[PDB]
Amino acid sequence: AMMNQDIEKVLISEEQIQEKVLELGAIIAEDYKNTVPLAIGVLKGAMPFMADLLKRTDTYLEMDFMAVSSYGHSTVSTGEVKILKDLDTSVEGRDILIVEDIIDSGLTLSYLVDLFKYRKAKSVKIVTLLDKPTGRKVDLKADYVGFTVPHEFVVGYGLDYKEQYRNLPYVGVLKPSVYSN
Amino acid sequence: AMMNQDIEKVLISEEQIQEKVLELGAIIAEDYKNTVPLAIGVLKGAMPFMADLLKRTDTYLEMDFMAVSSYGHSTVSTGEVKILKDLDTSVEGRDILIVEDIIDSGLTLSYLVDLFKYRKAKSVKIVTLLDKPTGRKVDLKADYVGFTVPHEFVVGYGLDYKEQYRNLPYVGVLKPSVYSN
Amino acid sequence: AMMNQDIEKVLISEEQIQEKVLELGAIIAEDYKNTVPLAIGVLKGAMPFMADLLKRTDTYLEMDFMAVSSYGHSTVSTGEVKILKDLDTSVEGRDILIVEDIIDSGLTLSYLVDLFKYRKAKSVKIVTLLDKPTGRKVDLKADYVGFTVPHEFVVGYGLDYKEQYRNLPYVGVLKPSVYS
Amino acid sequence: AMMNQDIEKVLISEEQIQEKVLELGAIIAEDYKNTVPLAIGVLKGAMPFMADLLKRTDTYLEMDFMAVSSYGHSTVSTGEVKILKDLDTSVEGRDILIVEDIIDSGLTLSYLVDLFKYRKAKSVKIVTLLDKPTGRKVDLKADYVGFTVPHEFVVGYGLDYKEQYRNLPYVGVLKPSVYS
Repeated sequence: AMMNQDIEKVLISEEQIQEKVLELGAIIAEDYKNTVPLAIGVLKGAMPFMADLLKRTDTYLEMDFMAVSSYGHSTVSTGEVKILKDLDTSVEGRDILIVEDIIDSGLTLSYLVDLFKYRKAKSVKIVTLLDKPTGRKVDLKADYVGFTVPHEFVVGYGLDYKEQYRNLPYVGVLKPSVYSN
Repeated sequence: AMMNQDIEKVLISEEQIQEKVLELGAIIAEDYKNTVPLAIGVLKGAMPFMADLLKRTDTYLEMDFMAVSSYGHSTVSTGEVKILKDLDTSVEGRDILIVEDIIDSGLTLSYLVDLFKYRKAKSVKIVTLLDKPTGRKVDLKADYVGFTVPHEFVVGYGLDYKEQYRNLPYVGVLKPSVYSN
Repeated sequence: AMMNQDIEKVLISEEQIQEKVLELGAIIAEDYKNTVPLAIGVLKGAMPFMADLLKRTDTYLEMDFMAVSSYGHSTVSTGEVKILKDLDTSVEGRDILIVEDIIDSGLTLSYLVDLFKYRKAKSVKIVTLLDKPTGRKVDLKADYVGFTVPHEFVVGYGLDYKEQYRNLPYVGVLKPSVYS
Repeated sequence: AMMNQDIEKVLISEEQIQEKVLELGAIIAEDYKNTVPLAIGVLKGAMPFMADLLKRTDTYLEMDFMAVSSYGHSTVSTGEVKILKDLDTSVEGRDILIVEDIIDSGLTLSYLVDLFKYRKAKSVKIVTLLDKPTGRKVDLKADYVGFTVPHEFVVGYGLDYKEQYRNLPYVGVLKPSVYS
């Protein structure tokens, strides 16, 4: 109730998230019943969603994580990013499931998707909590989507504003007074 | 593919975890009243606990993550580990909170604690879900402890056996038959 | 105990190496006269050759380095490796010159070449000091080659055996008694 | 358009460097004859000096490298840096020799030195080609030094301006027109 002061609107409630997580986890568990997928999230934003989704995914799976950084101009036009932490294990022959917080332009995510394909993954799919198709600067459709949202000015449940608000249990929109700081 | 069938005992149930998470989160929010701490998790095991704990910690805070790997013999004796992913931001002058899944020998965690102190952190504290004090090979006491356990043969809620079972919503103990595989 | 006592014979002497780096540097300086290329070395073995080669290439260029680790089976069969140190700058649109100590199997090197192509490099070329065509496990030809050699268990000038001998100023054949 | 056009003066010729490098190699070879040291370079500037120095050090040794990034304020005030590539092996008990191109403020080098001590290195020593001891922002004395130099804006032999000039075989003073 302390950080809710700064939230103008609760876009996706905790109750909604946990309901959708249960639905998606069961779907994913059924689709991957015949393989042991490698579920990977990109730090930092996807961590809260990845924790909830996977522990409601009742099937055998492995986890891993990547960390990336922007190259600046090149990242905004092509999605190319600097690998700060590569996967612990090889991608070849694995069924990859990328767990993402939001897809807006989709440039960086497309860059990583096709990188894993270059590394000869058996398959690559995406489950994203939020989808903003309005902002696509490349053709990328997620295979599982939690909620479609109109804009990217969202915080909470992993999403930050200047590294804060990631620890909200829901997705919200900040009061404009926050952007003045 | 219900994973419960491999579990011999639910050591710490999901209900217990969420109960303890609410307790700790409120204690931590009060203790870090007058600062913006940097909450740090070491991949991979602390990810589910860090997600739950921080979203029940009603205060301003920043998140970050580290990745480390064993050097072999040296890691088992001194706790020295290879840094694969360093913190995104500097440690100097920050109040560091390390979120851990379990403390057993405590060597690697003690190595990281005194590394942050070498990097001139203002303070360094530890919250761990599980504590196995009978395994200490070094003097190290966590400042926040979820539960005390007798041994380290546990899986679930981030903890793995051969990279599996991290996605259980609870902490359990495997049937011996799975050790035979 | 000295390192030369472990060398059976010299394959390429220091003098011959410096003659070759002088030749290669002049060619590279000519081919890259109208661009600022990104000369990339993969640690650790390419470091001695990359140092000597580039200070004999009288032209504007920039350096960078990558560090990688093996994934085990995938690395030995497809060349896929774990990136520990990615380039400090974006590959898009750059003329990449990979500086290599030796091309034997060529798997990992080919993986990195087509990785830079996936990252939309303007061009990707390789200069290697040594070339063992007999070792290939993938089709890969260097653009600049110092020496083509038959199979010998060589060390020196960046090439190691168990992390030692990299600091020899020449390339020598290791005594079989060392690597039984 | 050639690089020497941008050089106002040659501060340390290639001949001078190699004579001193030869001299440093023999001292280090003697001092470390009874141990296998871990020679560490921090990318990228130390690479040309490290290559020449180590191939003039006739003794058994291993090489490794570290890659670091600046954190901004903390780096220029305490030397704390972001580890991108850590060492490939444990520091505990090793005799560490850090090969450096130049020590000016010494902040980051001092941070890494005491990091290796915290990691229980048996010994940590430094060999630098150049030393500006008047630029120190921390008490740091190099164990081996090539040339002691006043305050100049130098490039070459690993030292860059905006990632260029690293491949000069000599150390030169950059024309003021260039960097302005």
